[PDB]
Amino acid sequence: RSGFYRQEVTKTAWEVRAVYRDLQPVAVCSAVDGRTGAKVAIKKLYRPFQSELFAKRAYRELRLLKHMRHENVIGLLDVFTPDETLDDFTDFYLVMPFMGTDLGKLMKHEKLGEDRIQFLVYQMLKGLRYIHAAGIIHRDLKPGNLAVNEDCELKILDFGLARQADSEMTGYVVTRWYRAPEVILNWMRYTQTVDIWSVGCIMAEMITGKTLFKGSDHLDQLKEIMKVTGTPPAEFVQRLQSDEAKNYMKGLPELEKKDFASILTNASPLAVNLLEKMLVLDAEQRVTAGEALAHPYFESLHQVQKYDDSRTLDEWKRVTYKEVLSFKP
Ligand SMILES: Nc1ncnc2c1ncn2[C@@H]1O[C@H](COP(=O)(O)OP(=O)(O)NP(=O)(O)O)[C@@H](O)[C@H]1O
Ligand SMILES: [Mg+2]
Ligand SMILES: [Mg+2]
Repeated sequence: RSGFYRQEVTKTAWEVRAVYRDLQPVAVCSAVDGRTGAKVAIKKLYRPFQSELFAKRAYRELRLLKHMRHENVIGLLDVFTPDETLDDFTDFYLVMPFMGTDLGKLMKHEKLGEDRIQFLVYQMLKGLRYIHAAGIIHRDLKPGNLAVNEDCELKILDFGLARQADSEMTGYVVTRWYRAPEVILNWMRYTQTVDIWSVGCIMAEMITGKTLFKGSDHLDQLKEIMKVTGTPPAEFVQRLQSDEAKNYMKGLPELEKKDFASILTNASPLAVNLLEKMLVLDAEQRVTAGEALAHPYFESLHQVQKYDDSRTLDEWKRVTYKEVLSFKP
C-alpha cells in the first residue's frame, strides 16, 4: 500500500499511512505494518500546536526520540504527517515497535515475583543510566510509561515531558504518586535524581502491589511521603523559598522515619536496601542510576553522546515540521 487513510478509533480521528493497518487503541494505537506483518505502535500527538507548552513538548519528544539509541528506550521506526504543507501542518504521528503492554496493565492482571521484578527494574535503570549520561531528564517514569513484552524485555516510553537537564526547569512535572518531594520543596531546581525517585516508587509498587505514596493533591503527596521518610528538620522548612511548600510543611506534624522493611511485607533484604537508597529524601545522597545498577541487588545481572539543542507558536510549528521531514527510518 501507499498514500494515507483515515479511521474512527475511539472518539478521535486518525489519518495514518495506508501501509499501517488494522488500528487498535491501547492516544496510541497498535497497528500492523502491512509491508512486513510486524505489530507496531502509533502515537498521535494530540493537537501539538494548540499552545506553546504543547508545541515545546511535542518538539522535545520528537527530538529526543530521534536522538536516543538504547535497548531499553523506545525508538522511532517512522514519523509522519498527513499534511502536505507547513501552512496547514496541524499534527504528526510517531511510530514505534509494539512492545506488548505497559507495566501498569501488566501489574493489574498478575503479581510479579522476585526474578521478574529484578529483571524489570534492572532494565529501567540501564535505560535511565543512558538517558541521564546523555544529559536528558525524563520527568515521568511511572508504570504506564514502561513497556514490557512477552519475553519480559522493557523499554522506557513517553518522552512527552522529557528535556535536556539544566539548572532551572519547569515546576509542575512528574505524575503525582511518582513525584519526588523536591519537585515541590525545591520548586524548579530538582535534578535527574527525580527519575530515581519515580523508579523507587515503581519498584516498591511492583513488590507490594499497592501504590506507595497515594496522595490526594500535590501538597498532600508530601504528607504521604513524609509519613514514610520522616519529615525534614524544622529549621530547614523555616528557610524554604517556596511559600506554599513552607506553609504546608509548617502545619504538618513532626513525623519520624520508618524502617522500610516494615512496609515491604514480602520483599527481599537487598531490595529493601536499594529502595532505601533510592527513596532518600535528600536528593543529593539519593543513589544514581549508575550507582543503582552497581548495587548487590542486581548481582546476578551485572559511553554516550550528550544531546544538544537551540519562540512563537509558528516558530515551534516550523522547527518541528523540519524535524519531522528530516527523519530517516
Ligand atoms: N511502543 C509501544 N508499544 C506498546 N504499547 C505502547 C508503546 N508506546 C506506547 N504504548 C502504550 O500507550 C499508552 C500511552 O502511551 P504514551 O507514549 O505514554 O502516550 P501518552 O498518551 O502521552 N501518555 P501519558 O502522557 O503518560 O498520559 C501506554 O500505556 C502503552 O500501553
Ligand atoms: Mg503514558
Ligand atoms: Mg506524555
